[PDB]
Amino acid sequence: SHMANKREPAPGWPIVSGEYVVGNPESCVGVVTLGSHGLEQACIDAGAAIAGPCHTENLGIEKVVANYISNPNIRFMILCGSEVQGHITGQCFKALWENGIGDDGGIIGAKGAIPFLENVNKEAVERFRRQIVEVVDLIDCEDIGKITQAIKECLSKDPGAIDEDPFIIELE
Repeated sequence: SHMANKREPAPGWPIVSGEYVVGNPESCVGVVTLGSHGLEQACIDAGAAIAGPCHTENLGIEKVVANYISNPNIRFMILCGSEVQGHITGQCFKALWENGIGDDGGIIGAKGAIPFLENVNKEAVERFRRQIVEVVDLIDCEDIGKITQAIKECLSKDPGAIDEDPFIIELE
């Protein structure tokens, strides 16, 4: 029963190049599709701000964190698609949000092979953790019908942008 407040993303958003499709930049929902193919367009059509795969539990996670915190409008992350064996990227991303990172850049509680953030610092991680108000765990789910329902549920709960400027973290 509300009109959610909105902010301008960083100029050029998404600034970090990668494998994703861009949607409505004022959408409050981002979607990570892990190891699956073919889910991205449907997520954008459902209303996502951005949707794309995430293969590695280091660089992959950094590019997602960097492109979400440069857009204050994004308040939800949906994790869906097949888990990556060895990388276990979905579990690593959940652990980042739940626990943060160590002094060494290691994701606390992560089960993947190389869960280290070399470029994304403690301040950027804490911005990610207060900007994203909820992580929706649909890990290993490839039902586009369920995933789109999750997207619309988030959109109906839009709490508006975080009241901070875009956060710019430089990657490699």
